[PDB]
Amino acid sequence: EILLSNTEERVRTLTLNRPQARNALSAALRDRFFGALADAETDDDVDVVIITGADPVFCAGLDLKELPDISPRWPALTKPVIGAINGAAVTGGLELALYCDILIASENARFADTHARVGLLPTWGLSVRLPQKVGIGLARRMSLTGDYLSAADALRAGLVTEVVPHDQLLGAARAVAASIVGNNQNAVRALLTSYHRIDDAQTSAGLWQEAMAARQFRTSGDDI
Amino acid sequence: EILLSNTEERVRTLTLNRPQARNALSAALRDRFFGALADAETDDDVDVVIITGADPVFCAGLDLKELPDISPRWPALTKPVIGAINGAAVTGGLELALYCDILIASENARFADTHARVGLLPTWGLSVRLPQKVGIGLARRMSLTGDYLSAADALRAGLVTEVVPHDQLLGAARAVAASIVGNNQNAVRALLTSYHRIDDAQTSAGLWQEAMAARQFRTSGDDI
Amino acid sequence: EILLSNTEERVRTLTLNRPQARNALSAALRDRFFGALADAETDDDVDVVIITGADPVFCAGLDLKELPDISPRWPALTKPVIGAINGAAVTGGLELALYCDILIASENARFADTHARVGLLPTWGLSVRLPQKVGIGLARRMSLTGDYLSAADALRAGLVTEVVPHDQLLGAARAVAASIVGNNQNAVRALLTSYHRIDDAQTSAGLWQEAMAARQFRTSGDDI
Amino acid sequence: EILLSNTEERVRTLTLNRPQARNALSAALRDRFFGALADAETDDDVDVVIITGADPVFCAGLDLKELPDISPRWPALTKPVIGAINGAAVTGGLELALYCDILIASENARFADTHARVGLLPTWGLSVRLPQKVGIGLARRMSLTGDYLSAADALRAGLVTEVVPHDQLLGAARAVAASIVGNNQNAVRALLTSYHRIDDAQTSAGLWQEAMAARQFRTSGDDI
Amino acid sequence: EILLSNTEERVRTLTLNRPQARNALSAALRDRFFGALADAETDDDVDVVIITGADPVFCAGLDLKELPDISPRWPALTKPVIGAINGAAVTGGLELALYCDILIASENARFADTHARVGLLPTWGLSVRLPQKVGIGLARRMSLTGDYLSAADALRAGLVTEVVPHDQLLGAARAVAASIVGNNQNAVRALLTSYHRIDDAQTSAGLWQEAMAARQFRTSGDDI
Amino acid sequence: EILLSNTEERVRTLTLNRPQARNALSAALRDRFFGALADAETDDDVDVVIITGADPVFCAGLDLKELPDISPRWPALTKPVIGAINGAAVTGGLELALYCDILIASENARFADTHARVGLLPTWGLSVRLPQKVGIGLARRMSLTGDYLSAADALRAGLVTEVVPHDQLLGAARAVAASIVGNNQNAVRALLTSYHRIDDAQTSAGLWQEAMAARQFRTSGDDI
Ligand SMILES: C[As](C)(=O)[O-]
Ligand SMILES: C[As](C)(=O)[O-]
Ligand SMILES: C[As](C)(=O)[O-]
Ligand SMILES: C[As](C)(=O)[O-]
Ligand SMILES: C[As](C)(=O)[O-]
Ligand SMILES: C[As](C)(=O)[O-]
Ligand SMILES: [Ca+2]
Ligand SMILES: [Ca+2]
Ligand SMILES: [Ca+2]
Ligand SMILES: [Ca+2]
Ligand SMILES: [Ca+2]
Ligand SMILES: [Ca+2]
Ligand SMILES: [Ca+2]
Ligand SMILES: [Ca+2]
Repeated sequence: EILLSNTEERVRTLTLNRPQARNALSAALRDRFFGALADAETDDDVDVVIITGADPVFCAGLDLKELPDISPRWPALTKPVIGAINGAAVTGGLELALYCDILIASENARFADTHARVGLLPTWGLSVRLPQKVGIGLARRMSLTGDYLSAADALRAGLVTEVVPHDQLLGAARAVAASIVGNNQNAVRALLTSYHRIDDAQTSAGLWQEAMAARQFRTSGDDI
Repeated sequence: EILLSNTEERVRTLTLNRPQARNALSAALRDRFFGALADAETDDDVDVVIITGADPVFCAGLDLKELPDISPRWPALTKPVIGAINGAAVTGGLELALYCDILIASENARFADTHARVGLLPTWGLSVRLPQKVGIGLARRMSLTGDYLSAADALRAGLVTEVVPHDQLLGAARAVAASIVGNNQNAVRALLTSYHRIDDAQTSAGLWQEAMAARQFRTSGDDI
Repeated sequence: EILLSNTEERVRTLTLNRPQARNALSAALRDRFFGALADAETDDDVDVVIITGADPVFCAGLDLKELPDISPRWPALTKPVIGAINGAAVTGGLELALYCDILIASENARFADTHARVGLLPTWGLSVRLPQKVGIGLARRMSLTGDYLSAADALRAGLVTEVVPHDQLLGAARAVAASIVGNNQNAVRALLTSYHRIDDAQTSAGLWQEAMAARQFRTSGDDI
Repeated sequence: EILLSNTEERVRTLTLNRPQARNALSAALRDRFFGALADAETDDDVDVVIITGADPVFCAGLDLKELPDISPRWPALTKPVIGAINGAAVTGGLELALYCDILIASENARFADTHARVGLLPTWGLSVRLPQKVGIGLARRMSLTGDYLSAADALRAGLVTEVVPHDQLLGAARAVAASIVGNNQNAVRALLTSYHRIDDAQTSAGLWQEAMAARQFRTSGDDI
Repeated sequence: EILLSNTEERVRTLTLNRPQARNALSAALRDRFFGALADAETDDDVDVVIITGADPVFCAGLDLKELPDISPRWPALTKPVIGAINGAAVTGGLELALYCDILIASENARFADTHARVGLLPTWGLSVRLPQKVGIGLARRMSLTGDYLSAADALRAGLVTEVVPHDQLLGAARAVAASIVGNNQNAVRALLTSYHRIDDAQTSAGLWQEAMAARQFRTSGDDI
Repeated sequence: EILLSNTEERVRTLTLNRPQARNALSAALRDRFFGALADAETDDDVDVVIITGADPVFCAGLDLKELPDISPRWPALTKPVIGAINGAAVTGGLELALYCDILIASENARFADTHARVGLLPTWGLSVRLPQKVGIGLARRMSLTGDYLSAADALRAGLVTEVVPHDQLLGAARAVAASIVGNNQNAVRALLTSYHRIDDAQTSAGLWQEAMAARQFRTSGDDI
């Protein structure tokens, strides 16, 4: 029950479902989520994935209480992942949003990076993909302040493709997924795969640097 | 008559002129267009190029009926190319727009990538330059859906620098070209050349990957 | 008196102060400014730097009258620099703005690149960072025309994070700086340092090309 | 008969067999060779490929008589290709050797790049992979002179891993292939695939530049 | 006693000392070794580090019996590390050798990569640094065969700078370290740091790809 | 007389001629040398350049007595430069050798990097091109020790293509130049230009980092 899954017309929707913990990613939820992404890749009945959260929060981040060296786990996918951001997407949860190919946001969406507030460095690509998707200045402002970015500003900045009234969110994400499903899937997958290969070639160096920064930070922190 | 050309105050305007075929790029029009770009480069009376289409469409893409391994042909230019997008710019036509240094759009402009609809992969840089100029999420949404991007959204996303009423389009493009012509041309050409060299260094890897993806797609398609 | 400095709650504000020369960067002001940035880095009482100009101009650029091979001098910093753009930021002054981590603009702000007007090529990163922060098309339009970009367009394009009424400018910059100061400084500095390392890895090739273009331009200019 | 093929203990040996035309790559031989590489990839009974030529020449290059825009065709492989160089490997034939993962040479081997002699630019990666595998100075010396590199110098320069007496060549290549076959194939293929991905990330930009240089050369040549 | 350490004339020598386990890197030895490298960096009495092993083996690799996700731990150093390779350097031990700035080898030295034999992928940079330091062909031959590279071939290939009689090894390494100590240390450290920054910029993308390949391999292996 | 020049059969030979100062590069000699390279590029009677020194030294480096911020000046050339290394090539002189496309060495040749001995960091590409042309380990050994590399080791390492008896040096360089002159010059220049563009794309980031390291070193040195 901590992860819901639904397959409908070649679209798999994955719903983070720990609303009482604001969909925080416990170890168990991590295992289920990343496992579900991998299963979607290998499932020949799935063309598109939608990820979302049970209201009122998209994902508050990692369950820090429960836990640190937090390795990246988002798998190589050849199928598009649409993030239907229904609420706050914070830190590790902002990183889940940044992994998506396409984002659509409820008016209730908001985005924040609290890594520096809580004294952790990112290891799931925030430091590469946030400046890539909202611009250097805004990424730096977000990360260093830990302030919320509204849905409207996220749209202005290019973080999301659309903002809809809250109750239309999953419909809006399904409509985009249906447009994709209706196109030539050999071409969709080949073109997405290529886009990922073009992007990876540009992000790889950064992701390594991010990893090494996090490691150095953790190690120096063990001067205590 | 399939390509019009006009030189006025050191600005060469090239107009795709097959309006009845929505300015689709036949083999002949390709030869004329790319040939004209090359001639503009070597013509010492030209500082700036404007490309546009006969109404109501900018360019509907390659003439697919007539035709496939479609090699890139846009030449090395040291002079700025302004695209005056007067209508729909689709697929290969969106790639012509993405090659321009600067875009200005009529309110009647719209942009779409139908490669995945029609079962072709891009070979004129769409997969590199679309995410570069409208952002990763929007590029992926466009490519995988094949949906139109409006003139206003194109402006919001950074695809175009300006949107004007339809009848002001060529005037708006000429005004920008005149501002350029009025500056130090040695500096204009040296600075543009450098901008192109800086950009090429970042896009080259991607363009190769795009080419290889297209090739692999074509070859696997010859499992039929 | 040509550079003012003030330290307050772990924020150092540096004010270019030659308003009668529109804060043009003379040799002396360059020495003071870059020297002050370096001192801020080594000063353990400073977490954040704000740069601004005495009204009504942010910085009109280098003092060209007084002067050319103008080497880059902005030092390696591990602390964030917020640019509080109070007025026109032109050419070398636009480059000072482009060096900042975060920009906030008065409604009175405007941005222009007159390098090509005045027959100089950039050597302080404009040709790398302008397309990075406002997009390729707009950067090329700005550089080749030398036209002003308004505060509102700068906000739309992602050049600045915010635009405020003129009298609120320094308050708005101090509020952002205070949010940063209130977070874990070990994390702030480590994350910023990493962001800079990720970015430098992407800009280095471009900056070298910019330098070489400027050099070739200067050398060919000595065919006179 | 223009391409021989043999499968033995999970090793596929492909022999260019037009010895009377010094194994020149006609259109037909190209189709057969590249087709055979692709079939080896998909053949689950093959772990390793050896390529070689019927004596006394490895490959004299493309059949130029018969033919120009010569697109690259070496496919994505996840299996190692050992080149057993039995004689001269010239121009397009040197490029076939440079595509191999591992080279072993007969004492009778020699290598030359005659592209500049014959007025053609490379399109099968010579200009990237020759400096990569023999060093910048030697690559430039080879390409600009068109002089032969001996087997012994090829060994000194790192172009080949070993040089054997002529009659031991295929035995030496089979021994290496047998060592590979005897290791964990899941690991062999995963590690090779990774090596290729690491290398491609470094060569892609170069290969694009090579392609564009060749194109510009061909186009300017059509000023005649 | 599992790691020996000695400081003499501003040179710290670290000796792996589990000769009965062929200096295999247990968890404890890993902690001691990487900890010692970090301490050398911060120790103001040390200019140069020499790493070596108790005879007859340099390092047989990780203690696999004892153990898998084996994260990289070699720290950022601004001081040169000379590897005095006294015997076999295998797999993880070859990676320790590949991390060194400079290698000198006993005649008794040999090098092998058994990752593919033992069904593991590298995570300490072998897949980036082996082709960098011995050339693509030889790296691929080594990795896929798991065959030993002799001291003499290692010298021919550029893996080591020198090969000495066994009893002269540490003297030869101390002589090089003494030459370094005798030069301007501010310059030595600044130049080394720069060399590392130049190299890291080229290896980072590869190291990320290596990490991701290893992860994917481990995850697929958990289909069992 | 400080620079000799000779044109013979489309080969321009430039001889550094301050043998009493071991061909040290004074300001005047720098101006003449770099000026001569530029003139060779524009001279339509020249296909190839040979650089050499009056015996017994190739180039001892910059005239340090006479002088520091030493900017790079080697121009963009589309014609090959062969370095005929007749004696010691030290520091700035090793950098002149590293700029050449092809090197041939007298038995009397030797190479050294004394930057760290004399407390200077390189600004003419040593820190990029030395590891590129002799391998990382040997470059680091050379730079940090300041020890001489013999002609024979230079040949083993790939720094030079050939080593000849002293009296045959210029004949050997002329023979290579004659082979180049005898090939299709349109192809020679196009292929060389491409090789330079492929290489520049890989070295640019490094050269920027080198420049920034040198600058930081000079600036910190002004803590005195
Ligand atoms: C350390 As994390 C998963 O919040 O980037
Ligand atoms: C194959 As096309 C010219 O539409 O990118
Ligand atoms: C030459 As400048 C400091 O205006 O980029
Ligand atoms: C044009 As060719 C196949 O000899 O590189
Ligand atoms: C997994 As390992 C430390 O042998 O590269
Ligand atoms: C500072 As220098 C010309 O010896 O690299
Ligand atoms: Ca299913
Ligand atoms: Ca943007
Ligand atoms: Ca004309
Ligand atoms: Ca203080
Ligand atoms: Ca079979
Ligand atoms: Ca080598
Ligand atoms: Ca001590
Ligand atoms: Ca002449």
